Amino acid sequence: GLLALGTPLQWFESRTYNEHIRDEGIEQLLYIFQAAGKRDNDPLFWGDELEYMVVDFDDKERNSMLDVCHDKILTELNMEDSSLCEANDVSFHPEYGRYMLEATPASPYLNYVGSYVEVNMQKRRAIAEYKLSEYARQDSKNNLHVGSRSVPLTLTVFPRMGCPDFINIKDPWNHKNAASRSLFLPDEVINRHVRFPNLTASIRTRRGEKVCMNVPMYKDIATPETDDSIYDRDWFLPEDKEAKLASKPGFIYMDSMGFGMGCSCLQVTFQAPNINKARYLYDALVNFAPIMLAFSAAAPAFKGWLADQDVRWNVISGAVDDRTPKERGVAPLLPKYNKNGFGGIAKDVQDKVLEIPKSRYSSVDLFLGGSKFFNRTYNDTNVPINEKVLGRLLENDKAPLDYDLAKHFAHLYIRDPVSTFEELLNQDNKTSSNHFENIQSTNWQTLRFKPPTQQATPDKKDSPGWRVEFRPFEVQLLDFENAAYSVLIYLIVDSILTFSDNINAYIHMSKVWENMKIAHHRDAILFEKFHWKKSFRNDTDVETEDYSISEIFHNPENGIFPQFVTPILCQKGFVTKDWKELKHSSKHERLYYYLKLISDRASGELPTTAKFFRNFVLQHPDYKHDSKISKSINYDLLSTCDRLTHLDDSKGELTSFLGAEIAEYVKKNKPS
Ligand SMILES: N[C@@H](CCC(=O)N[C@@H](CS)C(=O)NCC(=O)O)C(=O)O
Repeated sequence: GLLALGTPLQWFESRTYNEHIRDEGIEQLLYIFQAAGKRDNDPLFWGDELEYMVVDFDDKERNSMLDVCHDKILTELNMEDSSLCEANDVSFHPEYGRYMLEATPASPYLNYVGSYVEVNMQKRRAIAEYKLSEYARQDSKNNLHVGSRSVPLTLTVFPRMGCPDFINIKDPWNHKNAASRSLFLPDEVINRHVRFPNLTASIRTRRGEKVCMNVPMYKDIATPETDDSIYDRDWFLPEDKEAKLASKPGFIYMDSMGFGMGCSCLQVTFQAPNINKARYLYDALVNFAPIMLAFSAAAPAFKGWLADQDVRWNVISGAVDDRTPKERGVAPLLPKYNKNGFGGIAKDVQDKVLEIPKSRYSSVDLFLGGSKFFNRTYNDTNVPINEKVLGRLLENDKAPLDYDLAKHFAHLYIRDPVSTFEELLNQDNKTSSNHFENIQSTNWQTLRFKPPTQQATPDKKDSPGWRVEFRPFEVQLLDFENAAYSVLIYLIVDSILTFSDNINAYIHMSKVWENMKIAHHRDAILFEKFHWKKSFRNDTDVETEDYSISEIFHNPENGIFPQFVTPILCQKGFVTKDWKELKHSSKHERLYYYLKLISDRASGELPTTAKFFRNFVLQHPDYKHDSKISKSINYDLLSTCDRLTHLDDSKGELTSFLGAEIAEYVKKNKPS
């Protein structure tokens, strides 16, 4: 569906409600516990979300741009084409990008659904393409977008974001971009739902400096010493003068929310049998996140530069980092504007400000605990909390919480609201969870623990229960890939839920955070090592050693395959002892190829999308050995991507990306 309409409050106007919003949200959370805390036997309903970028291929000029003009597609698919969607069990939603689409199945899958995930993804893609060709026909007859061809591509990152000629709008700088005030992204990159410009404005104002994300540059033989795309400008104060102080030699400089939230990923949500199992699951997935981040890398470039990392994560992390310099333990870049480092924080609350170590978009901070292997000492990192929120979740007449669970909520609640409508200031806290969602939904982490609504009382069997979202996977080009990774997480989750008495996955959170930095490094999948529990079938044992991705997927003692995937496939009867027996299964041949794709990438036999893009740029005739992605490199790159997305081996590129065996396999067999 669409986000329903409202008037956003600008930050200066909204900040005087921070405490009102937090208070009432907590009350709502208490009502939700009171009402749904006792749900049980909830079934394993689950679903993926994909995010797409509509690219306008201008073949005559050899230029691929983001198409910021067919954005009505999201309204049409939710009005007069909504019946197309439902008949097809798909659903479409807006995302940050004006050029982005988000789409999910219309109903959750129930337990194992084989190839249906891929089938449902393809339908999402076909309905998008269909709508695009309808616009192409209308456009033609009104002489609009001549020589343009729009295609939706599931790219993690647009390699030419905020570079010249990257959006299909003539002369986008002939007016100002008051929302982001970016040097590089005109505000037309932003979806027109008021929420998105608003979040963009509030975070910038609250911070009192532009968001800033410095990404190490790939260091090739002729690479400039600095990011020579930086220029000086005079539209905005303090912002146009920040760049020279915020940038750093040998780093791509990014300065706007759309560089981050203008990226795409694959997200998967699961419903646990009840809250306790949801905690158990969420805790167990914590260290899988850095690992699947590295394993799925798809983002080797930003703002036109080959980067020295392969994932989006830290970029999205900085793109919505509302921490004032005081909050980050640092001097403002421009002290006469950012007054004492408190940016836009109210004068009457500066005394209560905290040094906070991590962006509101960052890895899980705390295990929730509550299961037999948990021990509070595994939460061994710096996690500031809202003491007031802790107190009240601890001591209240609706649903008093255990201290570990109270601490998680208390940590999420150290942030202010960054987007609030005036209509909605006063809600009925027994029926509404909108204020809790304000803060829940703007703490973006590697997982999300999702309480349900106050309507989900245990007798409502069909309501959503307690859920866990697995958020780190970079999105891939092919529906085949994205289905594989969706099923991978599915099997891992099912393994975790079926074997809960036996699987102890606890490790010290600090190792996980370290894992999150390693997962960024260029070619991490191919040689880096990550702290990984040495055994799972083992009460009290929280020892790790350092293992490559290959070992992490394949070690008998503690690998993803022999300890998660294979065991659940045995017990469901898909195989008698090994995941590879599936090559010969009648019912399950496709599951073998998903797993083989996963196994082969985890061991370096086949390349990540990030790798394949890095190679392509490096081996391009026009590449100038300087790390720059030209209009023309970007065009062929995305043309390749387009063919790949479509299983088109006419140039041997699918065979080069997937290898012969999988390439033939997917060309010769549609999902059913
Ligand atoms: N594109 C993001 C995931 C999607 C996301 O976090 N979207 C933001 C956009 S502001 C959001 O909060 N979406 C839900 C909403 O806007 O209500 C990623 O790769 O992590």
